[PDB]
Amino acid sequence: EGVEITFNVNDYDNTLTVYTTRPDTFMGCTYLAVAAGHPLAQKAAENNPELAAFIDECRNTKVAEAEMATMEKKGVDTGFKAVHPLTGEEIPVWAANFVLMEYGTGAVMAVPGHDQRDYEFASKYGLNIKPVILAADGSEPDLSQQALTEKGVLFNSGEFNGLDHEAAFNAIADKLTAMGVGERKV
Repeated sequence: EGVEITFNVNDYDNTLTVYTTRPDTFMGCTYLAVAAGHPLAQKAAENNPELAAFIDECRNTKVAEAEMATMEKKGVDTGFKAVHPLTGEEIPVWAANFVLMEYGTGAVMAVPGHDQRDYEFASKYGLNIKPVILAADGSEPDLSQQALTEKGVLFNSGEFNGLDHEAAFNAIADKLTAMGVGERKV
């Protein structure tokens, strides 16, 4: 089971939609990443020559999902800001080479504290790494070297603090659904 989540973007006529099987980590989302070929990336390329160059480079490189663990991850800040719907804070939207258009929306929500691929991209570009899952012994996670991917009790997640994995999964999915910006997928 998973959740589709929709974000509004400042100064942009459309929304961004993301799919996640880890909605329990949602309060740790610190940026969004879109494919080189995403409409928002092309829109931003109009007033950004670095992005234009990045997009052309990605055009040549066909990256396969399964070969990505091995590939050099690359991205460019689009300068667009998405609003995190539960937090109300602006987060940057990056174009990245590892996000594809073929399967899915061409946009991902990044949680570098709790997703290893996200951790590596955020470390490389100096993006925020925000912890929202406690280590299994109940301590703050050690994020100094890598992401903590184990399901656990939430902290630093406002109203969802103290909830275990299944409770948090459901509570955040329900919150987003009631707000009209989330949809559970079978």
